[PDB]
This record gives sequence, C-alpha cells and structure tokens, in this order.
Amino acid sequence: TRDQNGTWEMESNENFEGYMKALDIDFATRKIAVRLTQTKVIDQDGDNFKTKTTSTFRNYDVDFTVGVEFDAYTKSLDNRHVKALVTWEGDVLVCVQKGEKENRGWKQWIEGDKLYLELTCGDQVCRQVFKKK
Amino acid sequence: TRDQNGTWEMESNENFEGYMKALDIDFATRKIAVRLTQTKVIDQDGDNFKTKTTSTFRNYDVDFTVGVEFDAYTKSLDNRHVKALVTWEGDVLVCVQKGEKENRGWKQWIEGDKLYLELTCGDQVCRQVFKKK
Repeated sequence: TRDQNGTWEMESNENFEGYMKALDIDFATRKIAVRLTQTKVIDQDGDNFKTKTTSTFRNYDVDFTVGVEFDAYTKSLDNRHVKALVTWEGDVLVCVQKGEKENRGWKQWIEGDKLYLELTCGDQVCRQVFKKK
Repeated sequence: TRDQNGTWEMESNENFEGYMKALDIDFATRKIAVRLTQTKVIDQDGDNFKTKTTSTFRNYDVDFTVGVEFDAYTKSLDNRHVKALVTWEGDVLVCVQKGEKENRGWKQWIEGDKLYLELTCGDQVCRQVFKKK
C-alpha cells in the first residue's frame, strides 16, 4: 500500500547517533536526541503529504508519601541526590529538597482547573502553570 | 482541596532558564530544554502520590507533493538547506535531499501495522520503525 495515513508511534530507532554524527550535530543535542521517542502524524491525499513530527521523552516517575522523607535523584534535571520531604501547608504541597544546593524546593497547588508548581533554587524561582485536561 | 488528581498540561513555564542555570545545567542544554512543554499525570491516594511527567518537543511540520521539488531547512536536525524531491519507487516513498552532504535522503514505506523510515547521510543509515497509535 501507498497509504501512509495515520498517527505513528516510534518503536525502534537504530543508529540515530551515527546519522546525527554524519550531520555534524553537536554532542549536547545528540545526547538528548538519542533518548527521544517520536510520534509522526501523516495526512496524505494521493500525492499530497502533510506530516507533523513530535519528539517526546519520559521523565522518571516521582512517587512519594507526604510526611516521609525520601532519597531522590533529579535525573530529569541536574542529576543530583537530594533528601526530599513533602508536607502539606493547607492544601499546598510543600517540598524541601535537602542537598548540595542551598534553598532548593518546590510547592504545588490547585486553583480552579489549574495546577501551579513553583520550583526554587537559590535566588531563582520557576513558576509553572498547568491546565486540567 | 488536597486533591491533585488528574492529567495536567503545561500552559506556561516562567523563568525555566534561570532556574536551570541555578541548577548548573549547561547553556546548550538549557537552549534545547526551554523548547519543551510538559504533561503531568498525578495519581493520588490520600497522602500517597505517584507522578508521571512527560516532556515534549514540537518539531518540524513538513508538507510536500510527490514529484514537486521544494527547498527546506532541516531545522529539527542540522539546520542545513536542502533541495528535496520525493518520488515513488513501488510502494516506497523516496526523498533525495540535494545539498552539502553527499548521499543524503530518506525512504519511507508501510509493511502491515508498521511504518519504516530509513534516513541516510554519507555512509550512515538510520532505520526507524513506527507502529499505529
């Protein structure tokens, strides 16, 4: 069949590294790219093609119990070891990440159909907002 | 409430770069990472949390008509200009990307449940296999 229509999910990717190296793609990009899984959406009408390609990688599951300190390795970010303790302040989830970096933690709360996550390290605060799907 | 269950899709990510810089993540990695958006799935049972975060790049829309030449930049890869021509060879969609790199192109075809994509540059071949979502 010539019918390539569909939403296609990558199951195998062999020698992406060698291909990217032949394109002189820099190491920082390759180190990330080799870890990615792709979704390709193809809309095809005869010889007319529209393709939409999206790269995703799965962050490492984070499981915890409020009130119980746990060891965590921040592999999705800086890959450091922290001792995390999550507690409630009202209905706000508050985490202190004890470790090498000073003043490191986060807090997470809901307002309406939105989730807010503020991450802090030192004098820097990142505010993330999510919408419920 | 103290109920954060749900699938949460990122709407905004303020000062992600500054926070990553405070965590000593390198500039090249930061410049890639700020292009990401996240989906966060939270399964909460009382004070027990299981969280699953997925980061996604949006790449490269590519549209073309078989048999019609088109200039493009390979923005999701090395960002080089190629003049591409896609033709059919049997059921195989064949693309030659004329440009600075020798023997550059790709081939895409369907076998049953699966889409095959072979990328070539020079003496390097990358084979990708996708399955329907």
